[PDB]
Order: sequence, then structure tokens, then C-alpha cells
Amino acid sequence: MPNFFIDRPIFAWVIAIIIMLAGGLAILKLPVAQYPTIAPPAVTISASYPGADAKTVQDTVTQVIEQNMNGIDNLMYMSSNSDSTGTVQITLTFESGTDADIAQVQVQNKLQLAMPLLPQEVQQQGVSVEKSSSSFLMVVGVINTDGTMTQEDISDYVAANMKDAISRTSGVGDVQLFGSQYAMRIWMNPNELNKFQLTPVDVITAIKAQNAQVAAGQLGGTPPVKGQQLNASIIAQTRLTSTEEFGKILLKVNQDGSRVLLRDVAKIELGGENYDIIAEFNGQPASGLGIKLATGANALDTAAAIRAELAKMEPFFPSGLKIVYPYDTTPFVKISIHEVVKTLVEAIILVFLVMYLFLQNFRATLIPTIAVPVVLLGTFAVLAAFGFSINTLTMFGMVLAIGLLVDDAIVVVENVERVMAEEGLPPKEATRKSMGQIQGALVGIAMVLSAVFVPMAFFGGSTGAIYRQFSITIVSAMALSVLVALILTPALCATMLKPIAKGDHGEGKKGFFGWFNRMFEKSTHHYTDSVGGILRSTGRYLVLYLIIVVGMAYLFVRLPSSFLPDEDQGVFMTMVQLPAGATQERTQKVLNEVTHYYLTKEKNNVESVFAVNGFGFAPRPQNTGIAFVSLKDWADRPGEENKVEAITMRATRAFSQIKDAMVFAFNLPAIVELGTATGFDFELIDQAGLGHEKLTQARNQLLAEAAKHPDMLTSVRPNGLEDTPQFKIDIDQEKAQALGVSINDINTTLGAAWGGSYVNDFIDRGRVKKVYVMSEAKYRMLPDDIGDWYVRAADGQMVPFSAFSSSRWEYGSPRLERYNGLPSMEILGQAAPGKSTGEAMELMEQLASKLPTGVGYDWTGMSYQERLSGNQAPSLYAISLIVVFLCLAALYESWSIPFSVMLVVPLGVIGALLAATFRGLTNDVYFQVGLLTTIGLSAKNAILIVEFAKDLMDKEGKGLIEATLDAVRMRLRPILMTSLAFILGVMPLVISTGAGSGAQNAVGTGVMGGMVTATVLAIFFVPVFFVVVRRRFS
Amino acid sequence: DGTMTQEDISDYVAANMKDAISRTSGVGDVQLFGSQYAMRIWMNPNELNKFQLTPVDVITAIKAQNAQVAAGQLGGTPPVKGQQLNASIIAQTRLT
Amino acid sequence: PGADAKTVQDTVTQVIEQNMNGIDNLMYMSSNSDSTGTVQITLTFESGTDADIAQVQVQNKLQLAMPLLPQEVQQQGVSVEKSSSSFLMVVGVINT
Amino acid sequence: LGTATGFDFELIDQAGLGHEKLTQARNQLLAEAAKHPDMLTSVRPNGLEDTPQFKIDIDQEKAQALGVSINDINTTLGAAWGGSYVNDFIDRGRVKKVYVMSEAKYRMLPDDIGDWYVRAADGQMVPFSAFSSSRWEYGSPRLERYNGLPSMEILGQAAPGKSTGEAMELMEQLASKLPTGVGYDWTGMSYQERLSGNQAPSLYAISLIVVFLCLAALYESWSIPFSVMLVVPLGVIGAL
Ligand SMILES: CO[C@H]1/C=C/O[C@@]2(C)Oc3c(C)c(O)c4c(O)c(c(C=O)c(O)c4c3C2=O)NC(=O)/C(C)=C\C=C\[C@H](C)[C@H](O)[C@@H](C)[C@@H](O)[C@@H](C)[C@H](OC(C)=O)[C@@H]1C
Ligand SMILES: CO[C@H]1/C=C/O[C@@]2(C)Oc3c(C)c(O)c4c(O)c(c(C=O)c(O)c4c3C2=O)NC(=O)/C(C)=C\C=C\[C@H](C)[C@H](O)[C@@H](C)[C@@H](O)[C@@H](C)[C@H](OC(C)=O)[C@@H]1C
Ligand SMILES: CCCCCCCCCCCCO[C@@H]1O[C@H](CO)[C@@H](O[C@H]2O[C@H](CO)[C@@H](O)[C@H](O)[C@H]2O)[C@H](O)[C@H]1O
Ligand SMILES: CCCCCCCCCCCCO[C@@H]1O[C@H](CO)[C@@H](O[C@H]2O[C@H](CO)[C@@H](O)[C@H](O)[C@H]2O)[C@H](O)[C@H]1O
Ligand SMILES: CCCCCCCCCCCCO[C@@H]1O[C@H](CO)[C@@H](O[C@H]2O[C@H](CO)[C@@H](O)[C@H](O)[C@H]2O)[C@H](O)[C@H]1O
Ligand SMILES: CCCCCCCCCC[N+](C)(C)[O-]
Ligand SMILES: CCCCCCCCCCCC
Ligand SMILES: CCCCCCCCCCCC
Repeated sequence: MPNFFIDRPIFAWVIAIIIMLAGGLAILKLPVAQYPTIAPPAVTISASYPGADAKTVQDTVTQVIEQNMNGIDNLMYMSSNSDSTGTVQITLTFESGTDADIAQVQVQNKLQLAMPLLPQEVQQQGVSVEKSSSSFLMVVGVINTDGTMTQEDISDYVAANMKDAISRTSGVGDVQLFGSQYAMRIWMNPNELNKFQLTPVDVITAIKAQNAQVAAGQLGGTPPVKGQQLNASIIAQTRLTSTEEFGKILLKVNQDGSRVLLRDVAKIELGGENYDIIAEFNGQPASGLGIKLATGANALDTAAAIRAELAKMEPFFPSGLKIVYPYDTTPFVKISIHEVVKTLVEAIILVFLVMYLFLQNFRATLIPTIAVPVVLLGTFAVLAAFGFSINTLTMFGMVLAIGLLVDDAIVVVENVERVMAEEGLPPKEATRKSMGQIQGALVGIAMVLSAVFVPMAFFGGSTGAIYRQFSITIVSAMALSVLVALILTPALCATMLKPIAKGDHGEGKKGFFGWFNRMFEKSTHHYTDSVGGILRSTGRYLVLYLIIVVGMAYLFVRLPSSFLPDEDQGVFMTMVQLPAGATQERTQKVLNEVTHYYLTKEKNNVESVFAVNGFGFAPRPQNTGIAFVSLKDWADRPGEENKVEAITMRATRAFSQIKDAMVFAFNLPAIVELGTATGFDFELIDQAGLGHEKLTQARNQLLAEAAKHPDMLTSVRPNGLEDTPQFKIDIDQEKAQALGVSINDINTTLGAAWGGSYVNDFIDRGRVKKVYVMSEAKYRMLPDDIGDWYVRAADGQMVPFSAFSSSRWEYGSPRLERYNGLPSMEILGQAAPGKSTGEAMELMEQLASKLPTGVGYDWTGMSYQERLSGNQAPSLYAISLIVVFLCLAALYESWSIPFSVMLVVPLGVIGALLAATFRGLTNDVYFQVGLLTTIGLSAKNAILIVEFAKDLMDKEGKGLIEATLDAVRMRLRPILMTSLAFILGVMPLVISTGAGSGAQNAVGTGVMGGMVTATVLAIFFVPVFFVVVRRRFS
Repeated sequence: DGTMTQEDISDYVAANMKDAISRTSGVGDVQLFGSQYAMRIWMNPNELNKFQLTPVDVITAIKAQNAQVAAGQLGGTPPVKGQQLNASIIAQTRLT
Repeated sequence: PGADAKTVQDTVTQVIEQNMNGIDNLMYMSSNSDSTGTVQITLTFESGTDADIAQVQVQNKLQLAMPLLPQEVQQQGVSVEKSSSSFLMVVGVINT
Repeated sequence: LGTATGFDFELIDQAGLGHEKLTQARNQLLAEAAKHPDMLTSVRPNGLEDTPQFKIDIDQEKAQALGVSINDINTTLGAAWGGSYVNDFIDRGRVKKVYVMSEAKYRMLPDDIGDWYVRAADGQMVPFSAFSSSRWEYGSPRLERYNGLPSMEILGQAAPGKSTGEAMELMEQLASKLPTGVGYDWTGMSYQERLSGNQAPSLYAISLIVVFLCLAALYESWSIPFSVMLVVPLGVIGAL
């Protein structure tokens, strides 16, 4: 194949171009992400029971729905929450690989059996089934710069003109309105209602009757009479459109003939469906859309489509209304990937310079510099075929690949330039001879190297999909690299390499190059003279090698391990959690303090703050709040102290002062669904119908016991709310029966007044919206206001609530949790410093075993994936070692000689561990995959040295020591050519600061440190390994 | 130990075992060989006839007196600003 | 039955349209509401979209919008079918 | 497919202006389009015009004063005049619908409205004429919506010797001079022609580049391929 393309350079060029077109066309069409989607699919059922307490919701909705959730494929677990706001949220989590489309269809197929058993009020609020991520992709804030519109006016506009179109955009799994759409608010007055002897029941009946859309048929409608000439639609009652129209709804005509209108017994205004969520952007009033990414959907592509839909709306905004972007997770992905693309382009340039230093011919320098772009672009085409995406790991696979790509090129170019220098053949014949003697080793090496990376594509579950990206990328690159090294690189050598005279090693060149050539030829002569002496010792360096393996073993064992570094993403969140029973006003006091801190203290770092009252992870009215903090560009805030980790740790420390409120600023982890580094997610189960009060006691007992082990467990706390005072009112059925008052009228009057009642729909400026009846605030604030509410008996007399009701204060849950259909209580916590999660969970199980009768436990979220198959690194690298040995045994046709290559592994590991240890890095994904790359090159170096030596001993019949010296003499220039080119190519990564520098620093440090030790040691030790091994086995 | 009848076993299976098994991996349809407990009101027509009542009166009463009412909140949104108390109103719960 | 364009639009078309969220690969959506007492909402999807998945996601979002439609419309039923103007043939049945 | 020159335009109410103001905005666009016969042909709405409809107002006060329930009134009207699907029945083993409606001769003209009586609480039969007033108004017998918002579909095509892309560009220009809140969008063939027309250049290019490169490999020269590639017009001329 080399011989063919040496005679056909234009053919070789055509293949390279087609590969680059395929690669180029792939880059335009390939999806872009931060990581591959490893998170398990989650379908969330959300229903709303207006005016319902936590238990009413649980025992009429949650349980009824949960009991129908059965025969659902690939279901891991099912958590549910039933809170005092009237909300239920059942999350069904599915196995990794589950089709989210089918999971939704199945979950919804079962919910459809439960729907008819649910209350009519819960049905009419719409039960939603959604397949989205639990955290926000972005937040689209909307403000008024002219201050022409209030917080409510903006919220209604966003809901009525923007919300729906965004919800229908592909990849948008869920959209949360930070505010409420307007409804027709009928604020009932009990003084006026009783005065005219009317109830909330009469108001609801009147609205339904007089806010009706009546289908009245047609004049001359079919079937018609003969000779009918007129056909016209009959328009009867239509929906009311204004506060005024609702105002003049006739409730009753008094005996004297005077009219009682709805406005005579109620304040009628346009106002939110609910008054629970109130948002502020940089202190001023705002609304917006919390957009959640659909399961398996592309963040960047979806974010783009969202922005495209917002661009359509902007032209038709009212005066002053303006979109702001106070939280976006996509820009980091778009910018952090561009930073890795930049270090790729920089490495290709930094290669060209080191390539020009040695070849010293602009045309010869391009042969390795052309090969790299062709393979990398080629790899993008292979990714596309295999259905992978342009993510951080694939993009870093390309960066680490560059090392393996130039070596293939350098080996081919260097060996041709040598052949010409030793014999004085023309470029075409020198290439033909050169390709003839290394093409076998190149193809063979790629199979030996593939046995290093292929194994880490066979890791299990979520953590395995991460490694499989690097593996397939690097392996695809090597496959193309060898293919390009047999098609193109030979053809380019034959045409572009300058004819070199016999005995011309430069030296005769004038200037810098002249000095360099003489300095290198004496360095080569010194090196060969130096190695000559090393081999006469042998025993000295075998004792020195055993020291390095012990030093390696020591550093590796003490060096801590992680998964993926926490990156500054130019965004973070602050959670505000007050004790349940705390008011909207008290939460806003804390949110103001949080917003104040970021706008005053962190004005240098923080760009914007989007604070939301009555929202957190989900809507949790009154006692809960969240702040979305977007920072300034990474360039505008240099140093560790101005990065998210420092900012949030200062913020948490500052917010610890705040009273009767838990306030935490936290960075979003590398992957949310893997949780913290050493945290656990524990579930306490009621297995014997003990009840909530007994389960609360069982939890308190466990938490108390967990506190008595600070040595093992750190900050073990519940992920729920505590019981609060609740107003228990008993309706005396006998007294109600005696006075002639129906319980329907009683319950409707209480619920409609204090809870609110969704009557029917109306048309607000051409859009269908809700009509809500409810007590005016001032008549539903005090317990004593209960007696102000009158119900009409059958005999016509108005009866106060005080007449047929008794009340008392009691305690109950504002948020009832269930796990796998049983009453539960989520408990979070991490292992104490030094102790592992496995040791911590073991103690939690032990402590949980001592709990009262009927109390079980379980592990969920991150803890579920931990007790699942893990720690399979010894297994897969035991195989890798065995396969690498066998592959070398086939190459050299020897069971013994492979050891001469396999003993160089530690020479590269020691450098990685030293550099990683000294810079305070950890044994993470980026360190491991960068170490495999270093082991790959140092092994590839060792293969060619032993190959040349063995070839001399077999083909030329030269002696062991003479062959070793002659081998290392020819295999020095190409080794140092690769080391410099790769060490200098990953300099940008090591010094890197800005977006995604955490990964770059981690990749670059482990590689640079390794390559340094892997080069200087190998050139002296590979000879010692070959001579020791060949002597030992004869 | 003969402390549970066919009915008692069937309820425990239906109420504590069936649902968790029906959600286990690879499990399709789950048929209960028995019945879960319901609240059984066994009506006597002679006693109903005596007090001039029907199954209609019994149903109407059970729906009225075995109700789970959504009764709203004290100090709920929108509140009168300065409100300190925010408490759920618990009306009728299900009979147990 | 007996509904004007406005009545259909403001009780059926708008309610259904408002609930057509979280459906994958939707390009655009169009609807008619006329005095023949009929509404027809057409959802056109991206080329290569599984029409079965497209249809099931639409009828599922409709199922949860059904309780918000009038009794008269719920009773009649709301059909969700794959759009097609291409017949193999039209068999005419006549009485001579 | 429709027509290749034909476009499919959607005039959109983006600010809750109403049906009537969207009708006026459409009439304005239809008029301006007619003032460019050189570019646009048969610019016409794919919709129905407003028609006379019989607006009847039930007086709530007279109904409540006469003891006539509004429910019985709106049922009597809807059931008689519009028809009402009551429940099902089995005809020869097939479940079929039961419909109550007025016999044609009692639901033809406005004069028939007063012949329909509703029973009051006191059992007296009150005619519709007693508690109702009627007038003529205009309304839509077919209300269109596009992407959730009120719309009006406009059909048309590029005039003789003009491209479909040119006609669209003018329709967009004329649309940018319509009342505040009146937006527009492309649908059907127009939506697809915009997307499928965007990628046409890239394919034509990729085709020529790969053909060239393939001939270059065959002949081992960058020059000779042109000798082959120059043939393209010799076939196209005769076809045309
Ligand atoms: C480790 O996890 C963290 C971040 C996940 O990242 C997110 C994006 O993913 C989350 C998931 C999957 C949840 O389940 C959450 C949750 O249940 C919360 C809160 C909100 O606090 C949350 O905020 C989340 C939450 C996230 O932000 N609890 C509630 O809403 C309710 C009803 C009550 C609150 C109880 C206390 C106050 C809470 O337990 C507190 C003691 C801490 O333990 C948490 C705030 C944790 O903060 C940290 C840094 O210790 C987060 C769960
Ligand atoms: C190129 O297209 C043609 C035929 C397709 O062949 C068929 C088989 O396929 C059709 C399709 C895909 C439609 O969308 C139709 C349509 O929307 C219609 C009418 C019914 O006319 C139709 O009849 C069709 C129709 C066909 O018969 N409009 C309506 O019903 C409504 C609600 C209002 C009508 C408004 C006017 C009156 C109409 O716009 C008129 C001005 C012309 O524009 C059309 C009649 C076009 O004729 C011509 C001559 O240019 C057809 C769209
Ligand atoms: C020699 C070094 C080789 C290494 C090259 C590495 C480059 C990798 C870049 C990946 C990140 C950017 O990937 C980004 O993807 C989007 C996806 O639509 C592309 O978007 C593209 O959309 C359409 C597709 O027909 C094109 O007409 C348009 O010109 C282009 O913008 C961007 O042009 C590209 O910038
Ligand atoms: C299905 C599982 C299979 C997995 C096995 C694959 C891994 C094996 C890797 C070995 C790589 C091949 O290594 C191969 O070794 C032989 C000597 O033994 C070399 O040399 C031999 O073949 C060349 C081919 O032109 C000839 O000159 C001559 O027959 C001999 O010298 C090859 O040039 C080299 O390419
Ligand atoms: C630097 C950290 C520790 C890691 C060490 C690995 C890197 C090695 C760096 C290069 C060392 C080369 O050092 C080399 O040592 C050998 C002996 O061992 C010397 O050789 C000398 O001793 C030998 C042994 O008796 C004699 O046969 C020889 O005639 C004499 O010159 C070489 O003259 C010297 O060049
Ligand atoms: C890094 C540069 C160190 C000295 C370089 C010497 C350059 C001089 C060129 C050769 N000379 C003029 C001495 O013959
Ligand atoms: C990017 C295209 C590179 C073209 C290089 C051409 C050199 C080979 C031609 C040989 C002429 C005899
Ligand atoms: C060389 C590429 C092989 C592809 C690897 C797929 C294996 C998936 C691992 C799942 C195990 C739980």
C-alpha cells in the first residue's frame, strides 16, 4: 500500500481530503455536549389539589396514583412528596438505557387508570407527566426597564404570550413560570354575603350560569324545511371578558325589586391564579421561565431553539419589556469546548515549531503537521458513524491522541531522513526502503496500544460511559493514524522531503541550526557512550528500578482519587429554607439579605441575581426561596478566591449569621445525578403502618445516634420539613342536621373561602384563563374569622360556622414523603474525612437495624449506584496487561522479550504521580486517561528500540550489546522529537486559566509530568531491560 | 401459628406485598389469589325499613361523614402584609 | 353539536392547544374552529419522527386536557389520528 | 406539494388584537400585494369571510323575577335549536346515539324563538320572547389559529418569470408595514422550501468537489479532471 501511494501522491492526497471533508462535514452535524448522557431517565407525575393539606393530597391522590404504578418496565425506584400547598410530585426513576418516550407512555398508561378515582378539583388542575432533568437548563428572566408593568403584569404576559410556545419547543421537558398567569379573582366578603343571605355556593352557581359559553344551534339549521332562505349561527351567552362584566353578574333580586350584583358581595380584580411565586432580577420586579431539558435531549441545540422562539416574540412586546439571561448552563459548555478546540490548534502549531527545530526544512516540517489534522478530522467522522457527540472527553481524546498521531508521522519521516543520511538514496527510494522496514511494527504497535484503551470501554453503568468516550476516540485515531501512515505520510516523504547526501547530519549548516546539529551529534555520541557504560553495570540499575516501583506504589496509594473535577461554570444557586409556618414576607426578608450580599460584597464577581420567593428545587410556597447567581466572565475574575468554590464558601459562611433560616450557596456538581464525592442518600421506611408520628421518632433516634459518631458520619440531616401548628376544625354532623345545614354547603363555603375554588374559564384579551372565587385576604387571616362565615340552611336562616363547628390547635406534616409506595423520610449525609462512603453506609445500616419494630431503610439516588457493581479497575487492567503481553509475544515471536517493553510502564507513572501530587491534583478520569496515553507512547518507544535491536541480532547477526547501542542510537532523535512536541503541545493545558481549566490542568499535568520521566528514564532503562531479559532467557 | 384467617393473609399480601412485587424488575401482571380488605357495610333491610331509610341514605351519609376535605389555610397567599401565622386548616379526614 | 366557531375555539381549541406541551420534534401547530360544531388541530412533526410516538405523545397530553373540555365534547369524544389525504380508493355505495 | 411557485403565508395576531383587527390587517396586506402584480399573483386568503349571525341576549333579571332557571333556558335553546346527544341505545346489536332536537318547522326563523316555553319554579310556562332580546351581528364561521395564536392563512404564488423566494421576500416586506402586534410566519411547502433551499448550495458544491477529487485520483493529475467535468453543459442544453 505504501509502494502504491508513493507512485500516486495525488491519489494519497485525494483520500486525505475526502477523510477531512467527512470529518469537517461531521463537525457541522455532530451534537455538542459537556458529557455523554449517563443520568437515569426520570418520569415525574405532578398533580395539584387547591386548598388541600399534605395528608388530604397523599390519601386522595398520591396513594391512589402510586397504587396504579405497576407493570412499568426498567423501573429502579419511585419517590413521592405530598405538601401543604396542595401539590403532589411522584418521580419514577428508570434504568440507564431506558427509552424515556416509552417510560412516559407506560407511566401515563397507568395514571389513566387512577385519573377517574382522583377528586374532580385535582383533574381540573391538570395532572402532568413529564420526562425532564430535575435541575434547570437555563432561566429566561423578563423585566420592564421603563417600570410600566408590575411583577404580576410581567408574569401574566410571560404566561399568556411566551410560556406556551417555549413549552412546545423540542427538548423542553418542563417549563416553570416564576409568577402566575392572571385569573378572574372574585374576592368574596362574608359581611356582605351574609347581609344579602348568600354563600360562596350561590356565587359559584351564578358565575357558572352567567359566565357560560352556550351552543345555541343555527337559524335554518339542518335538517331544514323546504323553501328555507336564511342560515345563521345562533349566538347566546358567551364567556365574560372583563372585571366589569363579572361585576354585574346578578346574584339575586330582593323582595322590594333591588338587584344584588357579584360586585356588591365581592372585590373583582384581574390577579394571578396563585400568589405563591414572586421573582426579582437584580432587586427590581421580574418574572421568567425555569426551562428543564427533556430526557436525552441536547442542551446546546435546545437552548438555541428556545432563543430562536424568544427572538420571534421580542418584536411584539409592550414598551419596556426586556428578556434577561440570569442563569444559563449552556454558555460554559459552548465556551469550555471552544477552549479545548483552541489547545488542539495551539498543539498543532507548537508541534510545527519542534518539527522545524529537527527537520529544519519548511516542507519536511509539514508532513507530520498535515498528518495530525487529517486523523483528528477523520476521528470526528468515525465518532459520527458510531453515534458519539463532540463532548469534553472525546475532545480531550483528540488532544491526548495528538501524541500518538505525531509519533506515527515522526517515526515514518525520521526513519526516511535517517536512511537518506546513512546511504544517500533519493527521497522516493529512501521512503520505499524505510516503509518496508517499519510498516509491520506500526500496524503491530496499534494492536498492542489498542489493548491498553479498549479495556476501559468495558466499565459498567454511568461511570463506564465516561471512559468509553476516550477509549473509542483514541482507538479510532490510532486506527486512522496507522492507515494515514501507510497511505499519505509515505507519499509526502517521496515528494516533499529534500534529497540528503550520504554523511549529511547538518553540521555544515550556518547559524542556529549549525550549532544545534553539532550539539545533537555529540549528545547522541555522549548518550551512546553513556548507555555503553550502563550495560556493563546492569545490577546497579535493577536495584534503582525496584526503588522507582516502590516510589510509584507509595505515591499512587497516598494520592487521593476522585471522578471529575468541580468546574466553575459562571453560575451557581443559593437555597433559602425557613421553618414551615414561616411567611412569604419573612422569606423575602432573607432573600433580600442574600440578594444584598451578592450585589454589595461580591459586586466584582457576581453579574446578576434572580431571586424567587415560594420556589426552591420545586414550588414550596412561603417558607422556601432560591437565588440564581450568574457571575462575570472567567477573565474578569482571576485567582482561586474569585472562582465559584471560594465565592460560595464565603457566601455560606456569611449566610450562617441569618436567624431562623438555612441558607447554602453550592456549585452544581460535574454530574448532578452522581451527587457529592463522599455523600449518601438514605431512605427511612414505615414497613408496618406505624404512622408519621412514630416514623418521625424513629428518624430522630437515628439522627441522634449518627451525631454520636463524628469519627464516621458528618452532618447527617433530614431532606424534609418538620411538623407545624395546623387548625383542626370538626363539623358537628348532628347540629348541622338539626339546623338544616347540608355538609356540601358547609365544606364548599369553608374550602372556597379559605382555600379558593376554580369555578370555570373566561377569555382575557382572547386567551382562555381561569375564574377563582376565594375570601378577600383580611377575612381568612385569623382563627376568629371562621365565625364570620355564614351558611344558609333549608329553612332560609343564615347559620355561622361557630354554631355547628368546634376547633383546636394540633401538629401535622406540611410535606409527607413516600418511597416505593410506603411512608418514608429522606436522610442525607457524607462520610467523615478519611472514611469512605462504603464505611459510612455500613454504620447507617447498623444504626438503622437498632430502630423500633416496623421501621426499615433503603438506599436511593447516588447510594443506589454505589452498592451496584463498582471497583472493577483491577479486573479490566489485569486483562489489559495480559493482552498487551500476548500481542508483544506475537510481534517478537517470544514469551520473554515482551517483558523488555512491559517494564517501562512504571517509568511514566512515577512522573504523573509526582506532578499530580505536587500540584495537589487527584487520581481522576483525566489523570487516568492521560496516564494511558503516556504508557502508550513510552511502550511504543520501547517496542521500536527492542524491534531495531532484535532486527540487528537476527537480520544483520550483530551482538546483543552492539545491537542495543545501534538501536538506541537510531531511536533517540525520533523519541525526543515526540517528547518535546507532546510535552510542549500540552503546555497550554497545564498553564490554562478560564472556562474548563480544571479539566485542562488535570489532563496536562498528569501527561507532562509522565512524558518527562517516561522519556529521560526509558532511553537508559529500555536498553537495560532488553539486555537483562535476552541474557536471562537463552 | 393460626392467628390469621384466609382473609387476614389475603389483605396483608394485597396491602404490604403485592404492590412492591408488581414493581420488581422483570415482573409483568401480578394476580392476587384473594382480596384486599374493604370497609364492608352489611345492610339489614328490616332495620333500614324500621327507621324509614334506604341504601341511598346510607351512601349519602358515608360520603358526607367519610370525607377528606380541602379546607385551605390561615394566612394563605395572597396574605394581608404583616401576617405572622401561616397554618393549614384540617377539616374532615377519612374514617380509619 | 350546535356550537359556533367562537364557542368551539374558546372551550375546546384553546384548552387543547394550551396542553400540547412536552411533545418531541414538533415543527408547528395549526387549528380550525367553525360553526359546523367542529375543531381540527393539526400537529406537523420533523421528517424522520416516529408517527406512532408522535401520535401517542399527542393523545396522552389530550387525555389530561379532557376534564377541561365541555361535557358535550367529552361525550362525543376527541379523535387523535395520523394525518393523510392519500386514499388507496373510495368505494361508493348508492341506492338507484 | 401544492404548487412550486405557490407559497403558504400565516398572518398572526401576536398582541391579542382580536379577529376583526386581524381581518383589517389581512385586507391591508391583500390590497398591498395586489399593487405588485409584477411579483405576486392570486394573493388570496385560505379562510371564510364573516357572516350574519343571530345574537340572542337572555335577560337574567326577568328570568330570576319570573322564577325561570337560566339552566332550563340555555338547555331548552341548545337542545331544541342545536340538538343534544342524550345517551346510547342498541339498534340490532349495534350501540348508536340518541339525539333530541326541534322538528325543523319550529327552529327555522327568529319568529320561532317565542314558540318555545320554559317552566318556572311556580309551574307557569314562560315564552322565550318574555326574557330574551335579539339583534343581527357579524362573526367568523371558521376561526384559524397557528402555533396557539389567532391566524389567517394567505395563499399566493410568484408572478410569471419570478422565483418563489422573491415573492416571499416581498410578502415579508409588505407584512412589516402592518398594524402593531400583527406578525407573520411561513408554513407547509414555504416552511420546507426555506429549509431545503438553504442546503441546496452545499450539496451542489460537495457533489462537484468529490467528482473532481475522484477524477484526480483516477488520472493522477489536478488538471485533467476539467477535461471530463467540462462535458456537463453539452447534455443539459439539449434537455432544456
Ligand atoms: C446534596 O444535595 C444538595 C444539592 C443538590 O442539587 C440539587 C439541584 O438537586 C436537588 C435534589 C435532587 C434534591 O432532592 C433537593 C431537595 O430534596 C431539597 C433541596 C433544597 O433544600 C434541594 O436544593 C435539592 C436539590 C438541589 O438543589 N430539599 C427540599 O427542597 C425540602 C423539601 C426541604 C429541605 C431540607 C433541607 C434544607 C435540605 O436537605 C438541606 C439540609 C441540604 O441537604 C440540601 C440543601 C442539599 O444541599 C447541600 C449543599 O447540602 C442539596 C440536596
Ligand atoms: C392548489 O391547491 C388547490 C387544490 C388542492 O387540491 C385539494 C384536493 O387539496 C386541497 C388542500 C391541500 C387544501 O388545503 C384545500 C383547502 O385548504 C381549501 C379547499 C377548498 O376551497 C380545498 O379544496 C383544498 C384542497 C383540495 O381540493 N380551503 C377551504 O376549504 C377553506 C376553509 C376556504 C377556502 C378558500 C378559498 C375558496 C380557496 O383558498 C381558493 C381561493 C383556492 O386557494 C383553492 C380552491 C385552491 O385551488 C386553486 C384553484 O388554487 C386549492 C387549495
Ligand atoms: C485542525 C484541528 C481540527 C480540530 C477541529 C475541532 C472543531 C470542533 C468544533 C466543535 C464545536 C463547534 O461545533 C459547532 O456545531 C454547530 C452545530 O450546528 C455548527 O453549526 C453549523 O450549523 C449549520 C449546519 O448545516 C451550518 O450551515 C453553519 O454554518 C454552522 O454554524 C457550528 O458551526 C460549530 O461551530
Ligand atoms: C482475533 C484475535 C487476534 C489478536 C491478535 C493480534 C495481535 C498480534 C500483534 C502482532 C502484530 C504483527 O506483527 C508481525 O510480526 C511478524 C513477525 O512475527 C512481522 O514479520 C513477518 O511478516 C512480514 C510481513 O511483511 C514478513 O516480512 C515476514 O513474514 C516476517 O518478517 C510482521 O511484519 C509484523 O507485522
Ligand atoms: C536522576 C535521577 C535518578 C535516575 C537515574 C536515571 C537517569 C540516568 C542519567 C544518566 C546517567 C549516565 O551515567 C553513566 O553511568 C555509567 C555507570 O553507571 C558511566 O560508566 C562508567 O562506569 C561503568 C561501570 O563500571 C564503566 O564500565 C564505564 O567505563 C564508566 O565510564 C557512564 O560514563 C555514565 O554516562
Ligand atoms: C542558542 C545560541 C547559542 C550560540 C549559537 C551560535 C551561533 C553561531 C553560528 C556558528 N558559528 C558562527 C560559530 O560558526
Ligand atoms: C490541499 C491540497 C494539497 C495539494 C498538494 C499537491 C502536491 C502534489 C502534486 C504532485 C505533482 C507532481
Ligand atoms: C470496543 C467497543 C465495544 C463496545 C462496548 C460495549 C459494552 C457496554 C458495557 C456495559 C456493561 C454493563
